[PDB]
This record gives sequence, C-alpha cells and structure tokens, in this order.
Amino acid sequence: VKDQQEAEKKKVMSQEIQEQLHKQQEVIADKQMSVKEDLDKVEPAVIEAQNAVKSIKKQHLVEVRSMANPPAAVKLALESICLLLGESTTDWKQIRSIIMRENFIPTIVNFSAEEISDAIREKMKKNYMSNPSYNYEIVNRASLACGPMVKWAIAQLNYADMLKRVEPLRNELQKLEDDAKDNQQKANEVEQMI
Repeated sequence: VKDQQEAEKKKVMSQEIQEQLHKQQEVIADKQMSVKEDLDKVEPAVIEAQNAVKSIKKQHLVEVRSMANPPAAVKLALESICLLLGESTTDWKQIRSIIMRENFIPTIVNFSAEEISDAIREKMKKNYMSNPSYNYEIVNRASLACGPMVKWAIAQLNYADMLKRVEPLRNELQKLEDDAKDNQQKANEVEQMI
C-alpha cells in the first residue's frame, strides 16, 4: 500500500509533466505554423526571382554584345553583374569579353546567391546601394536592352536582403518544426507511460 501510494504520486507527477509537455508541443506547433507562413512567403519571392530570370530575351543580351561605346548607366548596370560572377575589371573594352563569351547565358539561368559569398555580396551591396542605375527609372530611360537584366539584378539584391532575413527565419522553422515533432513524440510516449 505504501509502494502503491509512492507509485501513484510518481504517476500523478508524470501525468502533470505529460500535460505540460503536451501544452509545450502545442505552443511549438503554433510557432512552427507561423514560421511556415514566412517560409511560404520566401518560396513565392524566390519563384518571382526565377520568373524575373525567365524574363530574358536572347536579342537583348547580344545588343550588349554589339554595343561598343555604351551609355554610362548601362555600363554600370553590367558592372553590377560583372562582379556578381567575380570579374573586378571595369574597362568597357575588357568587360565586353565576359559579355561576348557564350558562357554568359547559361550562368544567368542557374544562378543562386545562396551560394554567392557574403563578402562579394557586401561589395555588391555597398557599390550598388549608391547607384543611380539601381533606380529602375534610369536604366529604363537609358535602354530597354538593360531594363530586364537590371531588373533581374535589382531582384537579386532585394533577394539577398530578403535572404539574410530568410536564413534566420528558415533556421528558426527547422528548429521549430523539429522541436514540435520531437515534443509531440515525447508527449505520446509520456502519455503511454502515464
């Protein structure tokens, strides 16, 4: 009778612990659903960036390849994507060689800034946050040859700010979803033990 009273006290404590773990799991599941909405926003923003990538004309790329003395606005617009791939050269005679090469088109197709280094991106942020060319009005006025590709560059830098935010949010979600599932399994195991 004393051993059964001690086991009954241990069972009531484990019952209260199992209730607290079930409430903690429900709070974790609510936090997981809130970061899931953030993850859905980031996935549509990535999809919009991919749609901007698809919005490329083959003719518009070679207008840049056939341009020998361009407006200074479109010259800076290609300097935006020059160092994105990692070319520090700024002369137009020398930078038209990367534009001229055929490696230039498929690299724009599969491109991701998730793999792009933070340090080079920081250089892409510092230089291009001062640009009149970054303003979608200067490029459009200068040419519609640089309109869509510059629109893709703008999308990508906005995507990188959204991404500092996204790596934090997704890290939170992986932790929140994993903690919610582990808390639910633990809640089931403790309810079975109770």
